[PDB]
Amino acid sequence: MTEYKLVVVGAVGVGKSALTIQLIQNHFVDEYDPTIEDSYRKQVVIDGETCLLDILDTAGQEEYSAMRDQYMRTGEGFLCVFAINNTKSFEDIHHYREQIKRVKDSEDVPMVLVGNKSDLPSRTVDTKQAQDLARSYGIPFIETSAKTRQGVDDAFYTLVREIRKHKE
Ligand SMILES: CN(C)C(=O)c1cc2cccc(F)c2o1
Repeated sequence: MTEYKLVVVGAVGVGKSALTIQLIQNHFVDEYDPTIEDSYRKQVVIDGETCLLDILDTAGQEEYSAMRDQYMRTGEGFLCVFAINNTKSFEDIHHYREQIKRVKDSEDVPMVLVGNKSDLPSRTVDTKQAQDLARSYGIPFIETSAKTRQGVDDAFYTLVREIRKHKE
């Protein structure tokens, strides 16, 4: 039962903890609440491998400046959660990558690209754009709706896979 450090990254309004609450107790909150530091643990069987998920929710606001390259190193897998509602959240992911790369001390890294708010008719960015960008970094793109839990399960298992494939 291995514990993988899973940390989510994104902006305010995307719903990073939405995926976690949907997995822990399986509940979706309507009233968006800005989270600062929350830890979620649950025993899940990954492809037959019973593991313990040690997920940590990070702040979506750029408050921490000279304090990010501290706990960001302990993070194993990062969840690039963006929203198709606003392209701003899409470009925000880029900054996180640049930061993560310096913290990982390597060019390559096992990560996944997930597009939230896929169930909303407010599509500012298209699938091809996300797929195109994902192909450059060699990361898989999965559509994820936190409103009805669409693609969340798939994305979760795919992420853990990338981590295990990276080592084994
Ligand atoms: C109960 N949890 C989540 C921890 O003690 C932990 C710490 C931590 C730091 C960076 C990234 C992570 F995923 C992390 O998990």
